[PDB]
This record gives sequence, structure tokens and C-alpha cells, in this order.
Amino acid sequence: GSVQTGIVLCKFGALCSNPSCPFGHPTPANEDAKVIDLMWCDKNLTCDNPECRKAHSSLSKIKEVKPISQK
Ligand SMILES: [Zn+2]
Ligand SMILES: [Zn+2]
Repeated sequence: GSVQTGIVLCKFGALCSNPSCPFGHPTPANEDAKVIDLMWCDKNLTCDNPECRKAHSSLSKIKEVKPISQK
């Protein structure tokens, strides 16, 4: 990478199909808060705030723990 930031935000976000994905997705309590903040949040996959807009692991962990097309 060109900068040592250590943070990446994903192409699909709340629509990402694999539950173990290491990149950045929105709060699981709301799919319509896009990611604007380039920071790893504190509750991650249990962040209950519907107005958060930070970086989390994949929503497929609470949504659909079974991948397809990525499998
Ligand atoms: Zn992803
Ligand atoms: Zn959060």
C-alpha cells in the first residue's frame, strides 16, 4: 500500500456476502448509515447504535453466516 493507514473500507459494505472478511463495513444496527469515518469502532459486530458510521467487520456475521459466489 501507498500509506501506512492500516484501515480499508469494502466495495459492498452492508451487502458484503462473507462473515469473516477483514475489511471495513458500517454499523450492524443500521445498513443505511454509510461509512464516513475511517476508524475501527469499539463494539464492532455488537455496536447497537443505528446512527454510527465507522469501520466494522462484515454484517454477514449477524445477517447470513453462509457465503455464496464468494463460494
Ligand atoms: Zn467485505
Ligand atoms: Zn460503531
